[PDB]
Amino acid sequence: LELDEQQRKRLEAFLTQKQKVGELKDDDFEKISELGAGNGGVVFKVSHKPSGLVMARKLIHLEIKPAIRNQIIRELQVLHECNSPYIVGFYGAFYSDGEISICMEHMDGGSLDQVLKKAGRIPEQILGKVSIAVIKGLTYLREKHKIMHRDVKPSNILVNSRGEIKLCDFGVSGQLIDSMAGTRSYMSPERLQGTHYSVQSDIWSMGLSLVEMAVGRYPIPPPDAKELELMFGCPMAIFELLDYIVNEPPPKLPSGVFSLEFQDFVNKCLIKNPAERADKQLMVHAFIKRSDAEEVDFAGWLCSTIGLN
Ligand SMILES: O=c1[nH]ccc2cc(O[C@H]3CCNC3)c(Cl)cc12
Repeated sequence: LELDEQQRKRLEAFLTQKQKVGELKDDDFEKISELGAGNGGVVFKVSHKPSGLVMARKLIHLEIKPAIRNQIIRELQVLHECNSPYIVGFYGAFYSDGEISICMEHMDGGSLDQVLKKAGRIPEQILGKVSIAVIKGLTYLREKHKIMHRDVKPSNILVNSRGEIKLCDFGVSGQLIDSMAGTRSYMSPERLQGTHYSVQSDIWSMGLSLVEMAVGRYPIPPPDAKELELMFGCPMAIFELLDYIVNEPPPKLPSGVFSLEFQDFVNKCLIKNPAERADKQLMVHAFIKRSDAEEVDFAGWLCSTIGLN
């Protein structure tokens, strides 16, 4: 988890800005626009009027007694300790007139589910950079805070015009989840069977997210030989889909379109047995080592694709 000079400096400049804000209050915010929704909430792009800082404000509507909300706010304080170039910045949390507010760093490229809608499909070299950021974010959360994400999916991966890729919406408050109490289509087979689940279930979710972004479609059930012929040249109810994840072979990338290293990488993420599934091993996988040495202009690709500007 060692940082380069540029990463260390950006992290230092975020904390210095954060120290100037102080106590977050409802009336100190002006709504600019809506960014997205949401695991039981809506996210707005806001102006924090006293400090002049543009933030992303997540609003969760919850009607509960003062007892429960005071514990939720104290449980969200753990987010002030998460400082990584792969984890979205956190400003603070508060409660006001029936709703919890989570204030965080604004990512101007939005989430990868929105980038995927625009782009159609994301190239392999760009997915290499996304894979590194997700592995490094998951490593940080586990090593420094003994927590796992539990909800890896394209909508929980944020991107910006500086070429940064960061994870958001990892559950840290037990009381907040209980009071509420999202899709289960990215959950590993062992999680859907209520069995033994570790950080291995997040690796499955990553592999699944990568296949979806590479092909430009949620990958279950697999596309037919004619669907792939349309795409590259070369309905299912949620309960049926969850049964398919548990009982059928895992999805895979089509061949002769992606490199064998990218194919091998997603196959190792998507092995149904959590013990056979790769863990440290992903960081030294051929696809990851090749992608780390590649000089990919992610910010450039992103700005051109979504029209950022
Ligand atoms: O700029 C952001 N910073 C922090 C958080 C955040 C969350 C966002 O969308 C939620 C709603 C859908 N999935 C994640 C979106 Cl679209 C943007 C941000």
